Amino acid sequence: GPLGSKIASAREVIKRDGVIPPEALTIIEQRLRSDPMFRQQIDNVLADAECDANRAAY
Amino acid sequence: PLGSKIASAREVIKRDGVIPPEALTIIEQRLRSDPMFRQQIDNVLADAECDANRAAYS
Repeated sequence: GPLGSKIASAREVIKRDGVIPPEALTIIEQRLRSDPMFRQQIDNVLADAECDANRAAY
Repeated sequence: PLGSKIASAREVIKRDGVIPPEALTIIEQRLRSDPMFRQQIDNVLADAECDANRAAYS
């Protein structure tokens, strides 16, 4: 339906431009609250970044 | 510094399940650099699209 079509187009922005538009962000945030595995996944992505950054000089 | 900014954003995600702008930056860089994470994000959206297109009356 029309809402599914809008989600499909948001998927294309991610696929073609590597940008997460607002509607996609909110879906991803809902997923953080409804999927313990994905919640862990996202924490892992950020943890990878943090651990490297914490021990950096600059 | 980048480390403690990331750490604070991880806590926001854990507590509230919303993604601060500074964490979104990191997430976008990850999906631009990591084919599997890019597809994992698409899978989240694909499920939302599929659900939005559920059988329904009009």
